[PDB]
Amino acid sequence: KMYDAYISYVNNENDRKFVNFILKPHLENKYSHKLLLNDTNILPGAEPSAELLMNISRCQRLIVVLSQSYLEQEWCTTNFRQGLWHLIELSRKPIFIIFQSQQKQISQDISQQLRQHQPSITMITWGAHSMTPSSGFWKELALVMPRK
Repeated sequence: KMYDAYISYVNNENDRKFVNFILKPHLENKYSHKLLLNDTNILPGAEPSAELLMNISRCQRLIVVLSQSYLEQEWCTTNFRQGLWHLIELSRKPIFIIFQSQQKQISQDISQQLRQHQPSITMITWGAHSMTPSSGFWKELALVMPRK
């Protein structure tokens, strides 16, 4: 049992529907990946949860749907850098989906930590132009997932 990615998101109706109606079926039906996913907190107290540790140990990638709603979780607001260090240590290059429409809403701290850690992470931006099958979003995400 080896999955291609664990997808971490938050219990937001927009985020839930984007994951379940767009991201997950595209990965599963086109690129035919095996995915685990959950809207649990992966870093209670900015330390890996037991569930994260299990899932990392059985998944080849970590995808985080890093919306403004996601970034309202406790570890994001008080120690995003430590959380990011844990994800880098556990998943080598964690993948962060970020929404271009929210880039102004993202705190300066978060944005600076993301840029700071660019060599250790993969940041893929989802914009208005990204849904179309030919978009750069789907190209980069196929490129960073396990090849089939």
